[PDB]
Amino acid sequence: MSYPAFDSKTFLEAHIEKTMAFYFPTCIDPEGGFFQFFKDDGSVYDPNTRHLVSSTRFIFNFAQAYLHTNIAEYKHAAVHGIQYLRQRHQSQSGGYVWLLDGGTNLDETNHCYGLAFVILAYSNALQIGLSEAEVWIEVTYDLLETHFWENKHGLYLDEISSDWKTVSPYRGQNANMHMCEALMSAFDATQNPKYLDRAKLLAKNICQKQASLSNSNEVWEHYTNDWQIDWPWGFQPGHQTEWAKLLLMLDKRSPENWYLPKAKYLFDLAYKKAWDTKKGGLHYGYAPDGTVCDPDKYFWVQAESFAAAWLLYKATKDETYYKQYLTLWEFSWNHMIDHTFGAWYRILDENNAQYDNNKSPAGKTDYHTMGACYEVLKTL
Repeated sequence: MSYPAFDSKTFLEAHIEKTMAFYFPTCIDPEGGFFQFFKDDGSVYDPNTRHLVSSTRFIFNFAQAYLHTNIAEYKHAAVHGIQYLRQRHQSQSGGYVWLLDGGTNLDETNHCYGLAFVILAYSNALQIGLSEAEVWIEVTYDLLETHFWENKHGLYLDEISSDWKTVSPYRGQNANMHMCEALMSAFDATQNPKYLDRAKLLAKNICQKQASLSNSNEVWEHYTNDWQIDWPWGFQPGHQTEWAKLLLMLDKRSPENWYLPKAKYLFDLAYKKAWDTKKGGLHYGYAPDGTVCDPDKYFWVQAESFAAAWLLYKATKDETYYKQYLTLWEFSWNHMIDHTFGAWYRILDENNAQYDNNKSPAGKTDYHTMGACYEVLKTL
């Protein structure tokens, strides 16, 4: 054995701990919230600009770490995060500031994607004991119901302007994926079956209905306001495998006989199309053609895929998925993970070369990789 035991509790916990150590305590802004732009070495390289997605995802980080390690200062960092979320990001209209610099808002557009992560963050707040979050979740859900929920399609639209008056013609799978995920987190935290029912409806609508609109029956990213397919461009493997994971997670909460075959199908297809057989890892995107059309290697794709693989292996006992889990971890250990400073590199080229030394710009808190580890951990 020349690799770590990627399927061991010890390894997964060790890796999470080293990733946590890259961000803590550097990301803490004594002024409020978190710094969101980190160099490979840990340096903050932009202390002012903040994005709702990192503001919420860091809440996920510290909350999950507290739930697993029971280290008190992690609960403190999560609460610090919640405070920043509610006092700085949560504006007037109930909507959340998308992007901001100091006391100035840069972008006040309402993104459904953002709202999903706001719900995710409130779930985590609740599970670490902020009793009030149950209400916050409940509030945010209705903001979405009122403004984003599109009952005749069973999906959420993507964005509305800050005034709440101009709706974007754009429809996208992404907001619905993360929305589904968030609502599962909400169901676990609250047991309110409303949320689980919405998660399963989103799952059905994206993975069955919207998927059927494609040749390969894979989930396409971009849709018209009809929710017809609008021809980044191409299929995104990471979202196929991410969906596989979500389906299996739903299949353990509220079973459905198409979940496992669909997860199985999406993963097999995505992995086979996107795995770089010479240098390793999954490419970022391929055409409906199946031609790889963006060969860069992203962290979240590797991570969501090894979570999906692990779940698939537990579900089927097919040793294929175990082996693929090991391949994804091997590639990751050898190329994505900074063994000096901790946490994952964001992106490599074709040849597994870094593009630069920006470990985590806004958006990346290593929510994806720690989350993937956490869910494999539940199965152990």
